[PDB]
Amino acid sequence: GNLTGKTALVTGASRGIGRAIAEKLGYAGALVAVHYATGADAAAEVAESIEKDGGRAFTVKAELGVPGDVDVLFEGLERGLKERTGATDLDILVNNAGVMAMGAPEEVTPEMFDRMMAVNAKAPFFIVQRALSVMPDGGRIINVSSGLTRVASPDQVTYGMSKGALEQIALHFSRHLGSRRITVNSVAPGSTDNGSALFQIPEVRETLSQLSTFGEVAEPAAIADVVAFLASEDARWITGAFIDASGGTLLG
Amino acid sequence: GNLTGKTALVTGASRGIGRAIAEKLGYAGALVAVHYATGADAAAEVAESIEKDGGRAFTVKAELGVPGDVDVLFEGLERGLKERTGATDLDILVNNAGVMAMGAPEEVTPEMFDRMMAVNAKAPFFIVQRALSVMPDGGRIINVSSGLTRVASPDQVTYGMSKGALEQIALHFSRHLGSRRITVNSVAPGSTDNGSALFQIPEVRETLSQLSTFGEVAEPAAIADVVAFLASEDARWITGAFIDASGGTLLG
Amino acid sequence: HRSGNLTGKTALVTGASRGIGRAIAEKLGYAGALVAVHYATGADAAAEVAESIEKDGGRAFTVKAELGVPGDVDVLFEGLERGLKERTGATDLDILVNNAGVMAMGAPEEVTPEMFDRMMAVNAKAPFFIVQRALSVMPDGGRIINVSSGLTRVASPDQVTYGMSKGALEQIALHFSRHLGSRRITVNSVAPGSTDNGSTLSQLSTFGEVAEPAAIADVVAFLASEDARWITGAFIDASGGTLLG
Amino acid sequence: HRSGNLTGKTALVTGASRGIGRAIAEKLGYAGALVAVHYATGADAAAEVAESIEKDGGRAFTVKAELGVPGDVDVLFEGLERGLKERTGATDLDILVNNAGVMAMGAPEEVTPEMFDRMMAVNAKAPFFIVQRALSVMPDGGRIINVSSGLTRVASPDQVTYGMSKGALEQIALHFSRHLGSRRITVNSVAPGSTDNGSTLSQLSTFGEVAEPAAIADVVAFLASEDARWITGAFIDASGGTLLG
Ligand SMILES: NC(=O)c1ccc[n+]([C@@H]2O[C@H](COP(=O)([O-])OP(=O)(O)OC[C@H]3O[C@@H](n4cnc5c(N)ncnc54)[C@H](OP(=O)(O)O)[C@@H]3O)[C@@H](O)[C@H]2O)c1
Ligand SMILES: NC(=O)c1ccc[n+]([C@@H]2O[C@H](COP(=O)([O-])OP(=O)(O)OC[C@H]3O[C@@H](n4cnc5c(N)ncnc54)[C@H](OP(=O)(O)O)[C@@H]3O)[C@@H](O)[C@H]2O)c1
Ligand SMILES: NC(=O)c1ccc[n+]([C@@H]2O[C@H](COP(=O)([O-])OP(=O)(O)OC[C@H]3O[C@@H](n4cnc5c(N)ncnc54)[C@H](OP(=O)(O)O)[C@@H]3O)[C@@H](O)[C@H]2O)c1
Ligand SMILES: NC(=O)c1ccc[n+]([C@@H]2O[C@H](COP(=O)([O-])OP(=O)(O)OC[C@H]3O[C@@H](n4cnc5c(N)ncnc54)[C@H](OP(=O)(O)O)[C@@H]3O)[C@@H](O)[C@H]2O)c1
Ligand SMILES: C[C@]1(O)CC(=O)c2c(cc(O)c3c2C(=O)c2cccc(O)c2C3=O)C1
Ligand SMILES: C[C@]1(O)CC(=O)c2c(cc(O)c3c2C(=O)c2cccc(O)c2C3=O)C1
Ligand SMILES: C[C@]1(O)CC(=O)c2c(cc(O)c3c2C(=O)c2cccc(O)c2C3=O)C1
Ligand SMILES: C[C@]1(O)CC(=O)c2c(cc(O)c3c2C(=O)c2cccc(O)c2C3=O)C1
Repeated sequence: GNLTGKTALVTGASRGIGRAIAEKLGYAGALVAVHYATGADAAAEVAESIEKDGGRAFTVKAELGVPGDVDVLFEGLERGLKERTGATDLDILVNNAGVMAMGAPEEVTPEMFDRMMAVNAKAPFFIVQRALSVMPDGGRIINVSSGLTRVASPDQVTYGMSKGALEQIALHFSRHLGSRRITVNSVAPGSTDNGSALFQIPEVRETLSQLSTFGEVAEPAAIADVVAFLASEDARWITGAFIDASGGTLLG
Repeated sequence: GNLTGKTALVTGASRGIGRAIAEKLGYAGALVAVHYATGADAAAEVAESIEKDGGRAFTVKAELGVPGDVDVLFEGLERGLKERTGATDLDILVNNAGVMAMGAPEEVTPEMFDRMMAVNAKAPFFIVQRALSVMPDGGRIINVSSGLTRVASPDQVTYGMSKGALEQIALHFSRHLGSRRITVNSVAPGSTDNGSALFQIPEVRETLSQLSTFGEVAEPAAIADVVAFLASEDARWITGAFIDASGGTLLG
Repeated sequence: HRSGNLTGKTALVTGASRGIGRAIAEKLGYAGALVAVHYATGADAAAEVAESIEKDGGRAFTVKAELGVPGDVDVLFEGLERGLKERTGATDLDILVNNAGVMAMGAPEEVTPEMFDRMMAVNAKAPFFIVQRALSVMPDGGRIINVSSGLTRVASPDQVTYGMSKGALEQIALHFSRHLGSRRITVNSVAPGSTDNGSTLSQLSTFGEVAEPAAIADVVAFLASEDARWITGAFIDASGGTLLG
Repeated sequence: HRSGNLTGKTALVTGASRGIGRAIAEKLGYAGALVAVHYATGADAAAEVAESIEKDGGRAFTVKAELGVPGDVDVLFEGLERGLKERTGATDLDILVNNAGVMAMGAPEEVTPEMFDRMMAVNAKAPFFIVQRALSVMPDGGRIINVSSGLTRVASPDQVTYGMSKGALEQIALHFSRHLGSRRITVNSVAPGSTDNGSTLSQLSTFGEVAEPAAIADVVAFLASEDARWITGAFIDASGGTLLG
């Protein structure tokens, strides 16, 4: 219970890595806002499983990448935190929600690009901007990046660009927020089983396993344990940092 | 005349670093498309000075960051290259055009963000995408980044994000384009006198000089000489690389 | 006997008599590891640490070895393998923390070949051979952590040899992580910024303080735990935002 | 006498008898620099390079020095400072290229303390002291370039000591660039990928070839020219897209 008394927002917490992060933070004693876009039943399962194991949670619906998305998010977040704790204080922020798309660089449209950049970099920036008014000293901001910012992959170039824009938040905000003692950091998972049918195809799973020096794709729990650490007092002297959680995928 | 027979596009070539790059490429014997948005007289001065010194140039008007911008750009580029050389071949691409904005991270609007990302990352990506159909083997793509991708500066965070998205192009496209022997690279200038009134204020110029290990802001020619090198056969074994041209500003 | 997440594991922390190494030792011991507290000549300090760990219910002992002299690794592992047998009946080493090291300022014009050999001998060479030797006694799931320095990222003319040595050290995490990947040994570098070991520099951290050794120990303890199982070959910045340009 | 952009400058290229160093020498000489072609024991190769440069209208001579043994730097600068006086009447050294180095594969379990000392002695130590000594005879606007390796970026277990040495070398560009900034000496690292020096590896470059020594020389010649005046402290990737993950 090292996060006892703390509050946390995890975006994209209805499934995958975000679900795992939400479960781990919850288990550590934080009140967790489990955020989602359209996965309402899934978000409620994640919220229940935190409570089931002795913690505290609720869900917040906000479709990111459209106008007024952050407003919707923080209206639901701050209301939920008020009614439950008596304040709007947000101690921990995990920008996890993300979209992925594969395709030849030749076939990328401007619509695809805007969507990618809107969800993966723009929303996170404005979520941080909005979080600054309600985040107490000693707060934590963690952005879930991708190892593809260090590994060339033409089929994922626009995704890559969007994550490279995301990583800049940690660098520039950690300087802004130093005297508030708010740490801002990027976690880069490698290929991670997010429970979607793609990781069931044995040939595809073989290929992705090869990329880690461990010979496996990651379980979401493995990323979640790194995020839990960054959220704790134990990671207080880490800020503006790129954390390689790819299982040795970035070895060249 | 080591670029004799080559063709080149420099975006944002009406002034500043782009003007300098255009002048240096021209001098080396390349036909240069001097690109601009609204600086028509300035672009024509740059085109004349290349001709004046014995080279070949024309200007192309394209306002970037709006729909159909790339179409406008490449309709003018390819027509100009056809009428002058008999082909639409583009040997060299310099994504230079850029917008800069300073302000507290708290005061950034979504409009400001879209503009920043649209001009500084999106346009460059689609310019590259469009350039691939007309670029011969042995071609060159050079993106002008910024040292602020390695130096925290809260007042320039959105600018930073946009350049971090830009740097990803070199990483992912250099893998895509390896077998065509097209090199893709990022140049990061530090603070550079772009001939704008800001570098006239002696207190501001003092501050910016301090940041280089040389104790000076850069002349645009100094960046241009690096770009000329990357454009040549001499830089043929450099691809997917981040070139620090900041005059020792990135030393920590 | 106080139980925690490292209950069952053995650990070697080089240079655990004072400073960062002491904090790492205290921290790993507190998490349940049996901790070999290594030292060159601070036996009194080392015993005080070993005693500190055993008082709070952990388990520890001290090992004497001067590093960067011929025979250094032999003497070190003689004492360690002995202590571990005594206490466990096995030579198994689950956790290796290469923390011991030397620091020296001075104009780069005045650096001598002797000064150079000293720096490399302690800061890079001994760490390599300590790792080489540990492989024979390290079980799968083990942990190797090399305490580097943020000075490999920040230019400091008066500390060029020291930087050189730490840059050589950082390469151990890169190349070994590939080597040990199938044996599940994670190999990482942790880079502290300015830290009050006890002996202007505060202006370097974004926080405007020098670190306390506990702030650094907390990162090392993390890397040593199962929670850090998917981090290997990494450079972990623990400088408190000193590498921000 | 064939004139170019380095007309007026003197240069030292360590290990210029064969391989990358030969290409650098030929290239700097062709650009007008008076080139000291250094070697350990390949005097025939070195003369052939020196002759090659003088035939094409440049200027050169050879210098004998075994590196990584006591006295190495003295012997080196004895020969250089002599050659330069003879030809110019001054000891001025405008350009220093630390290219000489040793390579060795082998299981990391079989690396010996002797093998380690050899690697560091040649690849990092001598380069440091060659730089230290050159400062006394290098005019403002000078150039220092250290030939590193992309192996500092790509994990290779069988080349851990070599990587270590090059990582130590890379630190020279970081710390000296700050030191020399006001004297306008640029200090850079250039990192080749797999290069055919003449003695599967092709699959590493995005181009699917091993480099020719000329491809690397072309980057070094650039760094040595005024065109590279605003690049210092940099790591220059010349691996032909080998560091792409
Ligand atoms: N999976 C990997 O291999 C991998 C590797 C490296 C990094 N990452 C990063 O890790 C993060 C999580 O990805 P994942 O694979 O674990 O999950 P995956 O199933 O996509 O799940 C994505 C989550 O983000 C939410 N989301 C998507 N678009 C949204 C939007 N426009 N507005 C609000 N929420 C939105 C989804 O909510 P709903 O359920 O409501 O649709 C869902 O909870 C992403 O940032 C991804 O880039 C993933
Ligand atoms: N200056 C520095 O200190 C510095 C440092 C590091 C990196 N950089 C980068 O270097 C590049 C050049 O900047 P600078 O300071 O030299 O020039 P600065 O005067 O802004 O000039 C910018 C150029 O980009 C063009 N441009 C701007 N917006 C455009 C748009 N929306 N569509 C088409 N063209 C547009 C401008 O054309 P018009 O004349 O038609 O308006 C102008 O030629 C930028 O990418 C900048 O980020 C600059
Ligand atoms: N201090 C900083 O600001 C800072 C910042 C970044 C990184 N670091 C690194 O953090 C590590 C610990 O730093 P520290 O400041 O805590 O150092 P410290 O206070 O000087 O203590 C160094 C430890 O190393 C041992 N040691 C020194 N030379 C040795 C040798 N030749 N053979 C065996 N042991 C030797 C000492 O043992 P004895 O008690 O017997 O002498 C002592 O336990 C070092 O590697 C240092 O490079 C320090
Ligand atoms: N080859 C690659 O694929 C590759 C890739 C990346 C980086 N590099 C680096 O590129 C540089 C040159 O590589 P290369 O492949 O061209 O090497 P090379 O073919 O083996 O030649 C090495 C040069 O170093 C000299 N040398 C060796 N040991 C010496 C010593 N102890 N003292 C003085 N000189 C010594 C040799 O002189 P003698 O003729 O008298 O023996 C020779 O001129 C090296 O630093 C290497 O690490 C090479
Ligand atoms: C889950 C997925 O559909 C599969 C995938 O292709 C991927 C995706 C997102 C990612 O961030 C990565 C990867 C990835 O492999 C992959 C492989 C190797 C290293 C990586 O960092 C990654 C990724 O970061 C989208
Ligand atoms: C020309 C300007 O109005 C002035 C400026 O603030 C700046 C601008 C753009 C930049 O890319 C940089 C810098 C910069 O200082 C500066 C200072 C120190 C290191 C840098 O890389 C930079 C920049 O890259 C906008
Ligand atoms: C304790 C000390 O005498 C002080 C010091 O100079 C230092 C020392 C060791 C270090 O590892 C660092 C630094 C350091 O400043 C310093 C300043 C700014 C960033 C750093 O990473 C460091 C260091 O890593 C030796
Ligand atoms: C000539 C050689 O015996 C071959 C070799 O193993 C190598 C050698 C020196 C090097 O610097 C490299 C490499 C290298 O592959 C290699 C493979 C992939 C990336 C690299 O940067 C490298 C190297 O830098 C020694």
